[PDB]
Amino acid sequence: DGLSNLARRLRFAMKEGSIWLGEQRMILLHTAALGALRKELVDTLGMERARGLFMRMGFHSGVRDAELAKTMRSGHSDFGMLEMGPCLHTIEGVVRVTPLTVDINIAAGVYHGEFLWEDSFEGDVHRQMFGVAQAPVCWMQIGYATGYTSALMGKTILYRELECVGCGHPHCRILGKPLEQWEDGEAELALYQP
Amino acid sequence: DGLSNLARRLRFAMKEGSIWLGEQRMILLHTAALGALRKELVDTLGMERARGLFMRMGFHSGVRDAELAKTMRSGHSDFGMLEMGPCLHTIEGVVRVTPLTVDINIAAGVYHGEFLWEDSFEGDVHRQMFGVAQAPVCWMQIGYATGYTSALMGKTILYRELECVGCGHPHCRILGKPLEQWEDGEAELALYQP
Ligand SMILES: Cc1ccc(O)cc1C
Ligand SMILES: Cc1ccc(O)cc1C
Ligand SMILES: [Zn+2]
Ligand SMILES: [Zn+2]
Repeated sequence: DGLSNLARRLRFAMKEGSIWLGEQRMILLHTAALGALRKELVDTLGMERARGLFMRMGFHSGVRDAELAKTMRSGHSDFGMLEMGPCLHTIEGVVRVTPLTVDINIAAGVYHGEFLWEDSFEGDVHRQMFGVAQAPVCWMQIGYATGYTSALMGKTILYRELECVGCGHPHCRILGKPLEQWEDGEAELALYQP
Repeated sequence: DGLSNLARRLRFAMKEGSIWLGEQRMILLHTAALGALRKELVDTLGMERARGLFMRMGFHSGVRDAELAKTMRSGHSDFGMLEMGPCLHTIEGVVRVTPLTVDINIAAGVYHGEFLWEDSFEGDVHRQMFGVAQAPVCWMQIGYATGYTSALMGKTILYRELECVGCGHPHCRILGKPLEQWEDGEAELALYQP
Protein backbone atom coordinates (compact mmCIF):
# COMPACT_ATOMS: atom_id res chain seq x y z
CA ASP A 1 0.00 0.00 0.00
CA GLY A 2 2.58 2.49 1.17
CA LEU A 3 4.86 0.80 -1.39
CA SER A 4 2.43 1.04 -4.30
CA ASN A 5 1.78 4.67 -3.49
CA LEU A 6 5.41 5.71 -3.10
CA ALA A 7 6.62 3.59 -6.05
CA ARG A 8 4.66 5.92 -8.37
CA ARG A 9 6.97 8.77 -7.36
CA LEU A 10 9.94 6.83 -8.78
CA ARG A 11 10.39 7.66 -12.46
CA PHE A 12 12.93 6.82 -15.17
CA ALA A 13 13.69 9.71 -17.53
CA MET A 14 15.98 8.11 -20.09
CA LYS A 15 15.75 11.10 -22.40
CA GLU A 16 17.67 12.95 -19.64
CA GLY A 17 19.55 9.77 -18.73
CA SER A 18 18.22 10.41 -15.25
CA ILE A 19 16.16 8.73 -12.56
CA TRP A 20 13.98 10.64 -10.10
CA LEU A 21 12.51 9.75 -6.72
CA GLY A 22 10.24 12.62 -5.82
CA GLU A 23 12.48 15.67 -6.19
CA GLN A 24 15.76 13.78 -5.84
CA ARG A 25 17.96 12.54 -8.68
CA MET A 26 18.95 8.89 -8.16
CA ILE A 27 21.45 6.49 -9.72
CA LEU A 28 21.30 2.71 -9.85
CA LEU A 29 24.57 1.57 -8.37
CA HIS A 30 26.03 -1.94 -8.20
CA THR A 31 26.35 -3.11 -4.59
CA ALA A 32 29.62 -4.80 -5.59
CA ALA A 33 30.98 -1.39 -6.64
CA LEU A 34 29.87 0.17 -3.35
CA GLY A 35 31.30 -2.88 -1.61
CA ALA A 36 34.73 -2.41 -3.17
CA LEU A 37 34.73 1.27 -2.15
CA ARG A 38 33.83 0.18 1.39
CA LYS A 39 36.73 -2.29 1.36
CA GLU A 40 39.20 0.42 0.27
CA LEU A 41 37.85 2.83 2.92
CA VAL A 42 38.04 0.19 5.67
CA ASP A 43 41.47 -0.97 4.46
CA THR A 44 42.93 2.57 4.51
CA LEU A 45 41.02 4.56 7.14
CA GLY A 46 40.05 1.70 9.42
CA MET A 47 36.73 0.08 10.31
CA GLU A 48 35.62 2.92 12.64
CA ARG A 49 36.32 5.83 10.28
CA ALA A 50 34.62 3.95 7.43
CA ARG A 51 31.54 3.17 9.53
CA GLY A 52 31.03 6.89 10.10
CA LEU A 53 31.39 8.01 6.47
CA PHE A 54 28.70 5.53 5.50
CA MET A 55 26.41 6.34 8.42
CA ARG A 56 26.46 10.03 7.39
CA MET A 57 25.85 9.14 3.75
CA GLY A 58 22.89 7.07 4.91
CA PHE A 59 21.87 10.03 7.06
CA HIS A 60 21.49 12.38 4.08
CA SER A 61 19.55 9.88 2.02
CA GLY A 62 17.10 9.47 4.92
CA VAL A 63 16.70 13.23 5.45
CA ARG A 64 15.94 13.61 1.74
CA ASP A 65 13.35 10.83 1.71
CA ALA A 66 11.70 12.45 4.74
CA GLU A 67 11.30 15.76 2.83
CA LEU A 68 9.61 13.72 0.11
CA ALA A 69 7.31 12.02 2.62
CA LYS A 70 6.50 15.38 4.21
CA THR A 71 4.85 16.50 0.98
CA MET A 72 2.80 13.30 0.83
CA ARG A 73 1.42 13.95 4.31
CA SER A 74 -2.35 14.49 3.88
CA GLY A 75 -4.72 11.98 5.27
CA HIS A 76 -1.82 10.10 6.78
CA SER A 77 -1.39 9.26 10.40
CA ASP A 78 1.84 9.70 12.25
CA PHE A 79 2.51 5.97 11.83
CA GLY A 80 1.63 6.14 8.13
CA MET A 81 4.13 8.98 7.78
CA LEU A 82 6.80 6.91 9.56
CA GLU A 83 5.99 3.86 7.43
CA MET A 84 6.99 5.69 4.21
CA GLY A 85 10.61 5.51 5.38
CA PRO A 86 10.88 1.70 5.54
CA CYS A 87 8.91 1.75 2.25
CA LEU A 88 11.33 4.03 0.39
CA HIS A 89 14.27 2.05 1.79
CA THR A 90 12.63 -1.06 0.34
CA ILE A 91 11.80 0.60 -3.02
CA GLU A 92 15.46 1.62 -3.25
CA GLY A 93 16.46 -2.06 -2.99
CA VAL A 94 18.50 -1.40 0.13
CA VAL A 95 16.73 -3.75 2.59
CA ARG A 96 13.37 -5.43 3.21
CA VAL A 97 11.79 -3.87 6.31
CA THR A 98 9.19 -5.26 8.69
CA PRO A 99 7.98 -2.91 11.46
CA LEU A 100 7.64 -4.84 14.72
CA THR A 101 6.54 -2.49 17.55
CA VAL A 102 6.15 1.18 16.58
CA ASP A 103 5.12 3.86 19.12
CA ILE A 104 5.04 7.36 17.59
CA ASN A 105 3.50 10.78 18.26
CA ILE A 106 5.32 13.64 16.56
CA ALA A 107 3.50 16.42 18.43
CA ALA A 108 4.45 14.86 21.75
CA GLY A 109 8.01 13.95 20.72
CA VAL A 110 7.16 10.29 21.30
CA TYR A 111 9.12 7.66 19.41
CA HIS A 112 10.05 4.05 20.07
CA GLY A 113 10.47 1.84 17.03
CA GLU A 114 11.69 -1.73 16.53
CA PHE A 115 12.20 -3.12 13.04
CA LEU A 116 13.28 -6.32 11.34
CA TRP A 117 15.76 -6.12 8.46
CA GLU A 118 15.95 -8.86 5.86
CA ASP A 119 18.30 -9.12 2.92
CA SER A 120 20.27 -6.05 4.09
CA PHE A 121 22.47 -5.22 1.08
CA GLU A 122 25.09 -3.79 3.44
CA GLY A 123 25.32 -6.91 5.63
CA ASP A 124 25.62 -9.29 2.69
CA VAL A 125 28.14 -6.94 0.98
CA HIS A 126 30.45 -6.62 4.00
CA ARG A 127 30.27 -10.45 4.15
CA GLN A 128 31.55 -10.94 0.58
CA MET A 129 34.71 -8.97 1.43
CA PHE A 130 35.33 -9.20 5.16
CA GLY A 131 33.42 -12.28 6.18
CA VAL A 132 31.79 -12.03 9.59
CA ALA A 133 32.49 -9.19 12.07
CA GLN A 134 32.33 -8.34 15.79
CA ALA A 135 30.01 -5.36 15.60
CA PRO A 136 26.92 -4.54 13.47
CA VAL A 137 27.84 -3.56 9.91
CA CYS A 138 24.77 -1.99 8.28
CA TRP A 139 26.08 1.54 8.79
CA MET A 140 24.52 3.35 5.84
CA GLN A 141 21.19 1.64 6.50
CA ILE A 142 21.21 2.82 10.14
CA GLY A 143 22.07 6.38 9.13
CA TYR A 144 19.11 6.41 6.75
CA ALA A 145 16.65 5.37 9.52
CA THR A 146 18.24 7.87 11.89
CA GLY A 147 18.14 10.62 9.30
CA TYR A 148 14.59 9.88 8.17
CA THR A 149 13.11 9.60 11.63
CA SER A 150 14.98 12.61 13.06
CA ALA A 151 13.75 14.68 10.11
CA LEU A 152 10.19 13.46 10.64
CA MET A 153 10.18 13.99 14.40
CA GLY A 154 12.01 17.31 14.24
CA LYS A 155 14.25 15.95 16.96
CA THR A 156 17.32 13.74 17.32
CA ILE A 157 16.26 10.09 16.94
CA LEU A 158 19.09 7.54 16.94
CA TYR A 159 19.01 3.91 15.83
CA ARG A 160 21.18 0.95 16.78
CA GLU A 161 21.32 -2.56 15.34
CA LEU A 162 20.65 -5.06 18.13
CA GLU A 163 21.48 -7.90 15.75
CA CYS A 164 23.03 -8.03 12.26
CA VAL A 165 23.59 -10.63 9.53
CA GLY A 166 27.23 -9.47 9.34
CA CYS A 167 27.74 -10.47 12.95
CA GLY A 168 26.47 -13.92 11.90
CA HIS A 169 22.91 -13.59 13.19
CA PRO A 170 19.94 -14.72 11.00
CA HIS A 171 18.60 -11.17 10.69
CA CYS A 172 19.28 -7.51 11.31
CA ARG A 173 17.08 -5.99 14.02
CA ILE A 174 17.03 -2.31 14.92
CA LEU A 175 15.79 -0.04 17.67
CA GLY A 176 15.09 3.67 17.29
CA LYS A 177 14.34 6.12 20.13
CA PRO A 178 15.25 9.66 21.28
CA LEU A 179 18.85 10.60 22.11
CA GLU A 180 18.03 10.71 25.86
CA GLN A 181 17.04 7.05 26.02
CA TRP A 182 20.40 5.76 24.78
CA GLU A 183 22.97 4.82 27.41
CA ASP A 184 25.76 6.21 25.24
CA GLY A 185 23.66 8.50 23.06
CA GLU A 186 26.26 11.28 23.04
CA ALA A 187 28.90 8.96 21.55
CA GLU A 188 26.34 7.75 19.03
CA LEU A 189 25.35 11.28 17.98
CA ALA A 190 29.04 12.08 17.42
CA LEU A 191 29.31 9.63 14.52
CA TYR A 192 26.98 11.88 12.52
CA GLN A 193 29.43 14.76 12.50
CA PRO A 194 32.04 15.04 9.67
CA ASP B 1 17.12 2.35 -28.78
CA GLY B 2 18.59 -0.98 -27.51
CA LEU B 3 17.81 0.57 -24.16
CA SER B 4 14.77 -1.61 -24.85
CA ASN B 5 16.87 -4.77 -25.16
CA LEU B 6 18.61 -4.21 -21.83
CA ALA B 7 15.54 -2.90 -19.99
CA ARG B 8 14.37 -6.49 -19.63
CA ARG B 9 17.52 -7.34 -17.66
CA LEU B 10 16.52 -4.80 -14.97
CA ARG B 11 14.06 -6.30 -12.50
CA PHE B 12 12.52 -4.56 -9.48
CA ALA B 13 11.20 -6.80 -6.71
CA MET B 14 9.82 -4.39 -4.12
CA LYS B 15 7.93 -7.19 -2.35
CA GLU B 16 11.45 -8.34 -1.49
CA GLY B 17 13.41 -5.08 -1.33
CA SER B 18 15.87 -5.84 -4.10
CA ILE B 19 16.84 -4.67 -7.54
CA TRP B 20 18.88 -6.77 -9.95
CA LEU B 21 20.49 -5.68 -13.22
CA GLY B 22 21.46 -8.88 -14.99
CA GLU B 23 23.17 -10.91 -12.26
CA GLN B 24 24.25 -7.90 -10.16
CA ARG B 25 22.22 -6.57 -7.24
CA MET B 26 21.75 -2.78 -7.34
CA ILE B 27 20.58 0.05 -5.11
CA LEU B 28 18.99 3.37 -5.92
CA LEU B 29 21.19 5.96 -4.31
CA HIS B 30 20.52 9.70 -3.91
CA THR B 31 23.14 11.65 -5.87
CA ALA B 32 23.09 14.09 -2.94
CA ALA B 33 24.12 11.25 -0.64
CA LEU B 34 27.03 10.43 -2.96
CA GLY B 35 27.82 14.15 -3.06
CA ALA B 36 28.17 14.34 0.71
CA LEU B 37 30.46 11.31 0.76
CA ARG B 38 32.47 12.84 -2.09
CA LYS B 39 32.88 16.04 -0.09
CA GLU B 40 34.12 14.23 3.00
CA LEU B 41 36.62 12.20 0.95
CA VAL B 42 38.12 15.30 -0.67
CA ASP B 43 38.31 17.26 2.60
CA THR B 44 39.89 14.25 4.33
CA LEU B 45 42.08 12.62 1.67
CA GLY B 46 42.44 15.37 -0.93
CA MET B 47 41.07 15.84 -4.43
CA GLU B 48 43.37 13.19 -5.97
CA ARG B 49 43.01 10.40 -3.43
CA ALA B 50 39.21 10.80 -3.73
CA ARG B 51 39.20 11.02 -7.54
CA GLY B 52 41.01 7.68 -7.49
CA LEU B 53 38.44 6.03 -5.22
CA PHE B 54 35.59 7.16 -7.46
CA MET B 55 37.34 6.18 -10.69
CA ARG B 56 37.87 2.72 -9.23
CA MET B 57 34.25 2.41 -8.09
CA GLY B 58 33.14 3.39 -11.59
CA PHE B 59 35.62 0.89 -13.00
CA HIS B 60 34.02 -1.97 -11.02
CA SER B 61 30.53 -1.01 -12.26
CA GLY B 62 31.77 -0.96 -15.86
CA VAL B 63 33.47 -4.37 -15.64
CA ARG B 64 30.27 -5.90 -14.20
CA ASP B 65 28.04 -4.42 -16.94
CA ALA B 66 30.37 -5.62 -19.75
CA GLU B 67 29.82 -9.09 -18.25
CA LEU B 68 26.08 -8.53 -18.68
CA ALA B 69 26.64 -7.26 -22.26
CA LYS B 70 28.64 -10.40 -23.09
CA THR B 71 25.72 -12.69 -22.21
CA MET B 72 23.67 -10.74 -24.78
CA ARG B 73 26.25 -11.09 -27.59
CA SER B 74 23.66 -12.84 -29.76
CA GLY B 75 24.57 -11.88 -33.33
CA HIS B 76 25.59 -8.33 -32.50
CA SER B 77 28.34 -6.32 -34.14
CA ASP B 78 31.33 -5.12 -32.10
CA PHE B 79 29.76 -1.64 -32.11
CA GLY B 80 26.44 -3.08 -30.96
CA MET B 81 28.34 -4.73 -28.13
CA LEU B 82 30.14 -1.48 -27.33
CA GLU B 83 26.81 0.32 -27.43
CA MET B 84 25.28 -1.58 -24.47
CA GLY B 85 27.78 0.28 -22.28
CA PRO B 86 26.30 3.73 -22.96
CA CYS B 87 22.84 2.18 -22.79
CA LEU B 88 23.44 0.76 -19.31
CA HIS B 89 25.01 4.04 -18.20
CA THR B 90 21.75 5.70 -19.27
CA ILE B 91 19.46 3.08 -17.67
CA GLU B 92 21.37 3.56 -14.40
CA GLY B 93 20.57 7.30 -14.46
CA VAL B 94 24.21 8.35 -14.63
CA VAL B 95 24.37 10.23 -17.96
CA ARG B 96 23.06 10.25 -21.52
CA VAL B 97 25.57 9.42 -24.23
CA THR B 98 25.85 10.43 -27.85
CA PRO B 99 28.49 8.74 -30.02
CA LEU B 100 30.49 11.14 -32.18
CA THR B 101 32.76 8.59 -33.83
CA VAL B 102 33.28 4.93 -32.95
CA ASP B 103 35.93 2.72 -34.44
CA ILE B 104 36.15 -0.75 -32.84
CA ASN B 105 37.45 -4.24 -33.70
CA ILE B 106 37.60 -6.51 -30.69
CA ALA B 107 39.47 -9.38 -32.42
CA ALA B 108 42.29 -7.15 -33.71
CA GLY B 109 42.50 -4.99 -30.59
CA VAL B 110 41.49 -1.74 -32.31
CA TYR B 111 39.55 0.99 -30.46
CA HIS B 112 39.06 4.68 -30.96
CA GLY B 113 35.94 6.29 -29.51
CA GLU B 114 34.64 9.82 -28.89
CA PHE B 115 31.37 10.53 -27.07
CA LEU B 116 29.14 13.33 -25.78
CA TRP B 117 27.88 13.23 -22.19
CA GLU B 118 24.73 15.17 -21.47
CA ASP B 119 23.11 15.57 -18.06
CA SER B 120 26.07 14.01 -16.22
CA PHE B 121 24.89 13.29 -12.68
CA GLU B 122 28.44 13.49 -11.41
CA GLY B 123 29.38 16.81 -12.98
CA ASP B 124 26.08 18.31 -11.86
CA VAL B 125 26.58 17.22 -8.23
CA HIS B 126 30.28 18.13 -8.01
CA ARG B 127 29.39 21.75 -8.78
CA GLN B 128 26.77 21.65 -6.02
CA MET B 129 29.35 20.62 -3.42
CA PHE B 130 32.43 22.53 -4.62
CA GLY B 131 31.36 24.92 -7.37
CA VAL B 132 32.97 24.93 -10.82
CA ALA B 133 36.14 22.85 -11.03
CA GLN B 134 39.64 23.40 -12.40
CA ALA B 135 39.74 20.02 -14.19
CA PRO B 136 37.01 17.58 -15.44
CA VAL B 137 35.15 15.91 -12.55
CA CYS B 138 33.12 12.93 -13.82
CA TRP B 139 35.50 10.48 -12.15
CA MET B 140 33.10 7.60 -11.56
CA GLN B 141 31.63 8.09 -15.04
CA ILE B 142 35.08 7.96 -16.69
CA GLY B 143 36.10 4.87 -14.71
CA TYR B 144 32.94 3.09 -15.93
CA ALA B 145 33.72 3.74 -19.62
CA THR B 146 37.26 2.56 -18.98
CA GLY B 147 36.17 -0.57 -17.10
CA TYR B 148 33.36 -1.43 -19.48
CA THR B 149 35.43 -0.98 -22.62
CA SER B 150 38.56 -2.64 -21.22
CA ALA B 151 36.59 -5.73 -20.12
CA LEU B 152 34.82 -5.87 -23.48
CA MET B 153 38.14 -5.66 -25.41
CA GLY B 154 40.25 -7.80 -23.10
CA LYS B 155 42.77 -4.96 -23.21
CA THR B 156 43.20 -1.68 -21.34
CA ILE B 157 41.20 1.09 -22.96
CA LEU B 158 41.59 4.36 -21.05
CA TYR B 159 39.20 7.30 -21.30
CA ARG B 160 39.71 11.00 -20.67
CA GLU B 161 37.28 13.90 -20.38
CA LEU B 162 38.24 16.65 -22.86
CA GLU B 163 35.26 18.70 -21.74
CA CYS B 164 33.14 18.71 -18.55
CA VAL B 165 30.08 20.52 -17.17
CA GLY B 166 31.83 20.53 -13.78
CA CYS B 167 34.19 22.99 -15.46
CA GLY B 168 31.68 25.51 -16.92
CA HIS B 169 31.29 23.52 -20.11
CA PRO B 170 27.74 23.06 -21.40
CA HIS B 171 28.34 19.29 -21.68
CA CYS B 172 30.99 16.60 -21.24
CA ARG B 173 33.08 15.08 -24.03
CA ILE B 174 35.23 11.97 -23.75
CA LEU B 175 37.92 10.10 -25.64
CA GLY B 176 38.80 6.45 -25.18
CA LYS B 177 41.73 4.61 -26.69
CA PRO B 178 44.28 1.92 -25.88
CA LEU B 179 46.74 2.61 -23.08
CA GLU B 180 49.73 2.88 -25.44
CA GLN B 181 48.07 5.59 -27.56
CA TRP B 182 48.08 8.02 -24.64
CA GLU B 183 51.40 9.78 -23.89
CA ASP B 184 50.55 9.94 -20.18
CA GLY B 185 48.79 6.55 -20.19
CA GLU B 186 51.04 5.10 -17.51
CA ALA B 187 50.10 7.75 -14.94
CA GLU B 188 46.44 7.50 -15.86
CA LEU B 189 46.49 3.74 -15.32
CA ALA B 190 47.93 4.36 -11.86
CA LEU B 191 44.62 5.88 -10.69
CA TYR B 192 42.95 2.49 -11.21
CA GLN B 193 45.19 0.95 -8.50
CA PRO B 194 44.01 1.08 -4.82
C1 LIG C 1 12.28 4.79 9.71
C2 LIG C 1 13.03 3.71 8.93
C3 LIG C 1 13.38 3.87 7.60
C4 LIG C 1 14.06 2.85 6.95
C5 LIG C 1 14.37 1.67 7.63
O1 LIG C 1 15.05 0.63 6.99
C6 LIG C 1 14.02 1.51 8.95
C7 LIG C 1 13.35 2.54 9.57
C8 LIG C 1 12.97 2.38 11.01
C1 LIG D 1 31.88 2.63 -23.37
C2 LIG D 1 31.07 3.66 -22.59
C3 LIG D 1 30.37 3.32 -21.45
C4 LIG D 1 29.66 4.32 -20.79
C5 LIG D 1 29.66 5.63 -21.28
O1 LIG D 1 28.96 6.65 -20.64
C6 LIG D 1 30.36 5.96 -22.42
C7 LIG D 1 31.06 4.96 -23.06
C8 LIG D 1 31.83 5.29 -24.29
ZN1 LIG E 1 22.88 -5.40 9.72
ZN1 LIG F 1 32.07 15.67 -16.90
